Amino acid sequence: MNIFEMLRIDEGLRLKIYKDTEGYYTIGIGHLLTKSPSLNAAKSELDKAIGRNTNGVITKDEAEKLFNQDVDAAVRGILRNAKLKPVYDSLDAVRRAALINMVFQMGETGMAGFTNSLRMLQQKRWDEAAVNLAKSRWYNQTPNRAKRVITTFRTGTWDAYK
Ligand SMILES: [Cl-]
Ligand SMILES: [Cl-]
Repeated sequence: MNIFEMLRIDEGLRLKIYKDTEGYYTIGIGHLLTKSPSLNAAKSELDKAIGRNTNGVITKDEAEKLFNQDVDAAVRGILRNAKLKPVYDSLDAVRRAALINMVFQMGETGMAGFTNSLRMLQQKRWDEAAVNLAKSRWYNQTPNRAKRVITTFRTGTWDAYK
């Protein structure tokens, strides 16, 4: 198990534009195209991303390519973030994957409301952090996925995914 397999499980794979849990146009493995309500706008962002006229549909290869970029971007984003980096550097490899998944899902920006949890994670207070993580809109909206990530942070193993 690794970050890629883990997100592939959490996000699924779809080759035609779809709306995500928040109802925003997405494609591939969780690749957000835009928060705009315009499907047109969404097809335009997609062609721009793929570099071709796609007509709202991509191949598997293209989705994996977006996915690789997106994972990479998330990691770099973390390393560039003053509030996130220290946390990430303090974690073991499994837990680091858990932090990546969250960022990937939510954006660094939404990462700010998790300040207290982050501190607990840095202090290695696993159960406390697990409890604090669950009091969040994130948990209330996508409870099954949230449970898997939280378990991952709580145990430091991939059991929730196996
Ligand atoms: Cl892109
Ligand atoms: Cl879920």
